[PDB]
Amino acid sequence: MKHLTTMSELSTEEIKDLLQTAQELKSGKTDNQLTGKFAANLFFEPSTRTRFSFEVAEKKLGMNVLNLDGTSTSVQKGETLYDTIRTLESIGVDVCVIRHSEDEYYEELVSQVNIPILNAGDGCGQHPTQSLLDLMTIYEEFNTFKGLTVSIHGDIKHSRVARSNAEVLTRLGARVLFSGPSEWQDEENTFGTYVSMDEAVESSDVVMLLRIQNERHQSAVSQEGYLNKYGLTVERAERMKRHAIIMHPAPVNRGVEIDDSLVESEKSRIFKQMKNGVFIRMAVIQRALQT
Amino acid sequence: MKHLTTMSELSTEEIKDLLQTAQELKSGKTDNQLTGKFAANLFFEPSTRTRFSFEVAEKKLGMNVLNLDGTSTSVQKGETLYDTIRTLESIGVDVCVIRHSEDEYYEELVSQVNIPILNAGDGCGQHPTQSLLDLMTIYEEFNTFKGLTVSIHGDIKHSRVARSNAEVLTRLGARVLFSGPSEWQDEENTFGTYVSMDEAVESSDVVMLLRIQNERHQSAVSQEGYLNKYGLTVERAERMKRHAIIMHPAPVNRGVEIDDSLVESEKSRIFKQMKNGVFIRMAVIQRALQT
Amino acid sequence: MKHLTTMSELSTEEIKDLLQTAQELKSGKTDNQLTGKFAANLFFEPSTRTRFSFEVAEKKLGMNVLNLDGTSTSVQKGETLYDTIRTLESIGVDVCVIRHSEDEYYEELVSQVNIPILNAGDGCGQHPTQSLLDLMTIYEEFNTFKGLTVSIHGDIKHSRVARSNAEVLTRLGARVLFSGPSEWQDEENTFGTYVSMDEAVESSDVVMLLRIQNERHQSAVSQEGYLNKYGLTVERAERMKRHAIIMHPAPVNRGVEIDDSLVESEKSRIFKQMKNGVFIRMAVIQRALQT
Repeated sequence: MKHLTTMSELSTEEIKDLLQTAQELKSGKTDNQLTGKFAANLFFEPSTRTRFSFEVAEKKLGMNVLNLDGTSTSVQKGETLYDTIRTLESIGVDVCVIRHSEDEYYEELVSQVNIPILNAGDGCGQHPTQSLLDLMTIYEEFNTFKGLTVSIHGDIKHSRVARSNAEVLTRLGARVLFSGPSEWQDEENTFGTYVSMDEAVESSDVVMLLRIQNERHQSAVSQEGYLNKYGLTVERAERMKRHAIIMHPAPVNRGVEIDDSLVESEKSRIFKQMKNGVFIRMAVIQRALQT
Repeated sequence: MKHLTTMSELSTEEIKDLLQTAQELKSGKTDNQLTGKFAANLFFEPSTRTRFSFEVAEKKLGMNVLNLDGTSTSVQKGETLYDTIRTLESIGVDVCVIRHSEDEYYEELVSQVNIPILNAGDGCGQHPTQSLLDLMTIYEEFNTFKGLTVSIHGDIKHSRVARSNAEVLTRLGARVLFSGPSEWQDEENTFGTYVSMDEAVESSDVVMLLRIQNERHQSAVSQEGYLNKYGLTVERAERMKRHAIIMHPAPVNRGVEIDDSLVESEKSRIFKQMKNGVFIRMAVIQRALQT
Repeated sequence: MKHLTTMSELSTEEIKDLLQTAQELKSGKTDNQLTGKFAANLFFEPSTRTRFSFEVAEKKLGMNVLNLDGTSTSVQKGETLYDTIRTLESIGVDVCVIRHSEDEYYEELVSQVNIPILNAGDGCGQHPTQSLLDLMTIYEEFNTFKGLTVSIHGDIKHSRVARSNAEVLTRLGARVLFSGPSEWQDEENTFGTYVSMDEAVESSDVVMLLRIQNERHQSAVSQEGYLNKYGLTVERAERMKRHAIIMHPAPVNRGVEIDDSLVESEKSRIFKQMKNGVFIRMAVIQRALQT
């Protein structure tokens, strides 16, 4: 069954097929194979990009959509996630998109249900459709992953994005760098080399920024000086390679991880990422429901 | 007009016709007679099965759907329910599905409004689509209601399900039994015979469990020892008749009214009920909008 | 791309064109020009009827619909409104309908974004589609605005819709009267003559009632004696001219601004206004997306 839980479960060939399908859908390719099928979006945590790009994708595929907010009344408390899924199966749901607070809620659940589950974030674990759309954006820019340097910046240890991305990029032939407060690094990582932002900006083909959370940083790391100290300043961006790009999964904390003036600057692909996410999610749903 | 408020307002022939229509829909029958019509789902109290079951039903009928989720301060400006419905009529709504907190909210309403109202639960009063889907499940199993013994267990006094069900089952020719804490029984119910669970499991063709609320009373009756004391234990289930079934309107409080292992055991029809609910609700909507 | 922010930004010719388009759509004129396009309803603040009316309009135009409300979106993060809209643009939204608490949220936003924004209500209280549907209702009745006497009743000082209506009615050639507690009157107002309700009912072609808020009432006027003292009583309504009409934006506080028996009386157009709202909103959306 074609669940999508983690990037680790996709081969580099599967990944490349998904990017190619997404690119074709972006170019206007459409079919009616999924018309009238039902998708349920179960979001137990807040989301703007992922939730609504999934909805657009479902509707562009001609699907009927059920939306469940799990932190609300439309999901019984204590009443198991397994039962919720089985309930949805019973009423005719063909695929479920889930964002849940628990790391790896998927493992056990996925083996016991009978419709494909698409992980919309089990942070701080995995965010596979976010990795796919980042890869798609990088692939559109350079037409290969081999020999690229991609640097990822911020709280690496707690990032589902940074985690989905570093290992898969290296599997695809890229060199990965990390930067940020040393205390937010996992200095047991095999997939990236820790450097300073000032070094990373000059050697990277892709400068990937993470959101510096206001609501979670239980640290000795001030947001007020973050940009100057660690973030992508205008001066640092000016030292980027000619053909390099800036990426950020959003929402962007303007003036913290990045200078406000750079979010929509020439080298930025931040909003292009969001465009691509819809087509990636269409491809992933098609993979889930194909026979 | 073809409202659906209470099982009492349906003749036994109307009930059998609805079940048959639903069975035909379940089998794959379909038409486009309601395509593009508008349904409004007004759930002023929480719901998972009923609400999403109706939404699937509506969408399978080709209808556009307006959802009003929660007593959220959408229409909370003191507007009468009558004005809310007349408002929906004015904007083009063809049918309203309503779950409300007030018992018999529908009585005054149904003679006053101009579009059909489908009751999705009115306090602890009635829940007619639940009864209908229950009946459909029972009929599929036995191909008759005559001479069946159906036992219903839990807080009979405060149950909209037990109320819809007990009376209609006797009208259809079945015998009804009740079990549960004596404090939760109708002092004077004329439709059922109070017995112990241990007796009921051996004499029933249908064992119907209700949800035991940890909401409200774990004080009137403790939940920790409920299963052993009153509930469908594995030992009790092993004493059920060979052809008997276990039913439950859900959500299930696993380990309280029923042993966790029984929810999807061989005699359980709990998830089949949920399958059937969609087709019952399609049939009810078609009856509402017929001609 | 045509935004809708305030009535004062529309020319009288633009207003007349919108009313004319809406009248044509009300008559059944339809086309497929917007089928499949995406509308996003961002109701950061609650509303019963405006959101539902927009959603019916969108769906009657064949559009796909995304519903947001700030709660379960990454909006509740630090994400700016601009970023939210740009995000929606990127995932393929063609038009946004926004009800938002910030004073003139639109003014900054509309110079910045690349898709049309339709103001469904801002911090200041500007509500152009309400004004448009009121005008449409009036125009259907009399086929002109020129020389009409329109009276508006209640807390004029704190109703920005009353004040925008007065201003636009005056631009359209009508004469505007106000009545209500003298302390709720706007002395500065140059678009209205203050009179008693007892006078206004006899000289008005249109009697426009405002909801009297049990709410607010910092300095309270009593609600219990309000109808007799200031409101549209049966005896007052019976002195209206034969062709005159009663209007109210809803929800109606029955027994306060108006006698309960008058809401659906012969001269009342209250529910007709709500019918008209759908077609006005279809027309405004077609204006927004016309090529």
